[PDB]
Amino acid sequence: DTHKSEIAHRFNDLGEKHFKGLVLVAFSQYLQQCPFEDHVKLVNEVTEFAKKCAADESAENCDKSLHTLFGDKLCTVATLRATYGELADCCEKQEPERNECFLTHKDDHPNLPKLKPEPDAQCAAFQEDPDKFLGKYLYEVARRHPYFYGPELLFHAEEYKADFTECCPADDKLACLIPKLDALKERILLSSAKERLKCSSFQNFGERAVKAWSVARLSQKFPKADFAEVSKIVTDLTKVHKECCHGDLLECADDRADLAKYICEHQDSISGKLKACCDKPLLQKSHCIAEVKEDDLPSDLPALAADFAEDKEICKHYKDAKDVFLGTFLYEYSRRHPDYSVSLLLRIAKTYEATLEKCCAEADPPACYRTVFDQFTPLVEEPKSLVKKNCDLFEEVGEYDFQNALIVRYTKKAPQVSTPTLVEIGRTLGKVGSRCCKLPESERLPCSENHLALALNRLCVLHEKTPVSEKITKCCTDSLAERRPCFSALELDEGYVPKEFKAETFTFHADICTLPEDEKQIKKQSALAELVKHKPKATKEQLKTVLGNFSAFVAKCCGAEDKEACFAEEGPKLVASSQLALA
Ligand SMILES: [Cu+2]
Ligand SMILES: [Cu+2]
Ligand SMILES: [Cu+2]
Ligand SMILES: [Cu+2]
Ligand SMILES: [Cu+2]
Ligand SMILES: [Cu+2]
Ligand code: NA
Ligand code: NA
Repeated sequence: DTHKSEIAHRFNDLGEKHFKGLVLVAFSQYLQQCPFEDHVKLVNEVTEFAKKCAADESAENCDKSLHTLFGDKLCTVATLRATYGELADCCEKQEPERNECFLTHKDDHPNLPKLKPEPDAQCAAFQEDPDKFLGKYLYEVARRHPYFYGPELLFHAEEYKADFTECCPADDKLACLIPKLDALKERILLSSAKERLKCSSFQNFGERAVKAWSVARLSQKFPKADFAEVSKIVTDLTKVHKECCHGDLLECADDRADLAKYICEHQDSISGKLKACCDKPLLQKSHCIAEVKEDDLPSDLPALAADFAEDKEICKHYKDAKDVFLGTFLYEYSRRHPDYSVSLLLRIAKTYEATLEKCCAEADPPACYRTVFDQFTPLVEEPKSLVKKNCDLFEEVGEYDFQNALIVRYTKKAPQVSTPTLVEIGRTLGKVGSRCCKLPESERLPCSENHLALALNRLCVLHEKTPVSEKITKCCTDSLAERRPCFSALELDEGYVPKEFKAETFTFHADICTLPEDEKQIKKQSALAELVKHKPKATKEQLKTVLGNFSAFVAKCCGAEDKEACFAEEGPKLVASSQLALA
């Protein structure tokens, strides 16, 4: 009665509310186009089956694996071949082939309506049926983010509830909601980006990469913990993210809860910053641990030169246990460098490995590997200069212009990429500056590079969907640690052919005057990308000037009596003269 029914076990432990939540998320992520009602009935059916099994675990089919049961359920969906031309071919297969097929078919750019707040109608729908309202939130977010961290989404759904709980009762109801919903959306976009990076590391580089990344990060966050505790947490967390990215949202949640329990049981040994996190409820606790502030450096951190540089038997220790020795190094170097980005630590660790590989084949390895730490100095200075440079730009020109700079920089790197994707990436990269440049200067490098990694991964995911550029492919697939430097190193692609001019691309009309500011920016930034594509060798200062002229023209005509006549008269001349400005 314990080995028998996995679905009963999961139902019992997780409980009905979370069980149904996670199954809704999983179904919304696998079948992103189906209507809400379809998914709700699937969820209810599955829950019913779980409760029957919980009664009699020896009943028929209660023995079957979670994947088999979820996959079967997905395969009983109305109009599958019509809605999803491919996922039905997946339904011909058994597990685990079927699940791999499903995962293959997930869509990272489903191209759905933007989630626009409607305070009146939303509060109404929230009041008449809260469960249906929060379920809809889960569904809408889950399908817009098919790799979103399942329990994390349940946590955000609870924050969404709290927003509507405090705001709907009175007043504008929109001046209460809109800023809170805007903050929630930014947290959603961030959270998705982090989880997608973890899943992408699994997909593209494997579990050893995910472990290394986790070792680095957790060592930084918990420098007091010893290598055994870090290793344990990393093994557990890796398994957690493996199951979540693999689709096992139930295993995902259950192992995530166990890990939080363990961490809070050993918080004294792990970190002083976990106190607050451990006093909170389940979901909130996991959240808090995931985002916990880094603990203060221990006063008894060991000197590393003696064991990792000066020791004469390093080649023996390395040849004996490559993985273990390298892991120890990474733990030790990371815990004492919260001022480094995770990817920087991974590069340093690769350099350490490469130095040992080289030195241990030569006559006198000792004298060779004695200056290993000194090989880290260039790797450190490069990103520090970049961050310093870009923050100097950000603080001079502000987000918009900084974004414009990045949109130019990346369009020259990859002019074959679609204007929407370039705009999206450029704007995300620009937001990095707003997030990181204001922080204490010690935190600017880690903040900047870690968020850059998220944005570049987003670009790499879109590029997997729609491959256009071999340079992007190489940078996206060669080395996870080297991705940001690889991208930074790209110059203008001179094999590119300037896109043939099309006046309507740069032609504006009065409609733009009604848009909110950000959608107006996006229109202008799209034009900018198109300018670069047409004139790849134009300097960023030329493009900045031309875009200024375009911006001024838009502002004038939007303020005009006959806005449309203003556009009709002015636009064509600006369009013609721009070409000449961009030679
Ligand atoms: Cu049993
Ligand atoms: Cu149990
Ligand atoms: Cu599995
Ligand atoms: Cu969170
Ligand atoms: Cu030794
Ligand atoms: Cu017009
Ligand atoms: Na790997
Ligand atoms: Na276009």
